[PDB]
Parts: sequence; C-alpha cells; structure tokens
Amino acid sequence: ILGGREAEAHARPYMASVQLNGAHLCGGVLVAEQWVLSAAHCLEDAADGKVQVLLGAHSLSQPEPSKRLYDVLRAVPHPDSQPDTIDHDLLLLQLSEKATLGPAVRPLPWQRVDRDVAPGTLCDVAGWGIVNHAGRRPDSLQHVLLPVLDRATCNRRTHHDGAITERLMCAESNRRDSCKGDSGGPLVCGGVLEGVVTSGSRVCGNRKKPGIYTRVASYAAWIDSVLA
Ligand SMILES: O=C(NCc1ccccc1)Nc1ccccc1C(=O)O
Repeated sequence: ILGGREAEAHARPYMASVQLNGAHLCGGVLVAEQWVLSAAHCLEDAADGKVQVLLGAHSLSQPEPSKRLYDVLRAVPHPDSQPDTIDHDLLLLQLSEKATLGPAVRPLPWQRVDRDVAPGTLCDVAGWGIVNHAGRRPDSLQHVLLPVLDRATCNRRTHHDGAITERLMCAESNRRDSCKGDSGGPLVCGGVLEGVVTSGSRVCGNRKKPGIYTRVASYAAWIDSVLA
C-alpha cells in the first residue's frame, strides 16, 4: 500500500495473508468460516509450492494470540480466468478446517447486489504489499482510503483504455494506491466487501493508471457454487 498508514491491529479481522512456502505473497479476505477469497494470478506461479493462509495477524513475523496459520485443502481459481487477462481474476481457498472465530478473526459480508459503487465513495484497501517505489515490504498491515473512479472515466485512452468491463471497478491511484503484494486483498466500502485487488503487473501510485479491482457482486453465483 502506497501513501497509507499502519492499520489498527486486528481492526480488520477479515484480512488474510496468502503465503507461499512460508512467505507473504498476496492478500486475501475471509468470506466464510472455511473460505478465503483472493486473486487467481497470485497462484498461477505456484503448483511447486505449499500455500497457506495466515489469519488473525497484524505482524507477519511476531507472535500474537489471535495469529494462526491454516493449511489449504483446495485452491479453486475462477473457471474463466487466464494468464494475460485481467478478467475473472478470482480464487477461492478452502481452509483445511473452519477458522477459529473471535474479535480478531471474522468473515466480512460481501456485496451480492450487482450495482456499481457510486463514484467518489471512499473505500478502504489493506495489505502487506510494497509501501514505496524502491520495493520495501512492511512487517505490519497497512491501509489506505481511496475514492472510486467512475468506469466511463477509467476507460479513457491515457488511462486503462477499453479493458474495464462491467465486472471490474476502478479507484484513484494519485500517490495513494495498492501495489504489488496487495493483490487479492479487499476493497471495502461502507463495511462491505466490494472488490478484490487485481493481480496484473502495473505501476503504483500514478494518477494516470488507476487501481483495478474485481467486483465481487459480478461473481456472486460462482462464489455461492464453490462454497456449496
Ligand atoms: O509476487 C507477489 N508477491 C510478493 C510480494 C510480497 C510482499 C510485498 C510485495 C510483494 N505477488 C504476485 C505473484 C504473481 C502474480 C501477481 C502478484 C501480485 O502481488 O500482484
């Protein structure tokens, strides 16, 4: 997260770190007792690798009573996802067992009504992704508030130009933005999950290249089907 601030410890009980061979890779969001939602491209790079999900965490490295590492029973990438498209970029991880719920570990309700978040709405994005332009990695969860940027605008030419479908939403990236390593994590507006940070490569913190977030309401049948 660029241009943000350290998050209040455990104030986002839904926040997950998706890890590969013991290291943070991508964010993710606890959406049911046994299921974490993240981005598919994060795990394109993976089959030779143990995937785990850290819940209840603020620090990546220090112990905390609430902090618990869960093995993964199943990774389920969206069926229409492909390398080199930003579209359908979601992944569901089934935890090995139901997460132990408490004040620090709780699922986030997510948007099921397929209507865009109004332009200018301030939404919150959190992650353990890079915090500057050098590539520095924080130990502790960071977060930033970003205004949603209308789709009509996001499709303009010196922007993202053509790609942004009805299943994607955009937010401003003017010095405050999500970046590499924040992919898969939550964009939350009025306390509901609205988007998941996309995992394509892109520059961070440049006003001319807005953040892209996959709209979870667009995918509500698929998410229901997987959990069922
Ligand atoms: O390499 C990644 N994380 C490494 C990291 C850890 C901590 C901070 C910063 C970076 N993640 C990805 C892997 C494949 C495709 C997309 C992404 C992605 O994050 O968009």
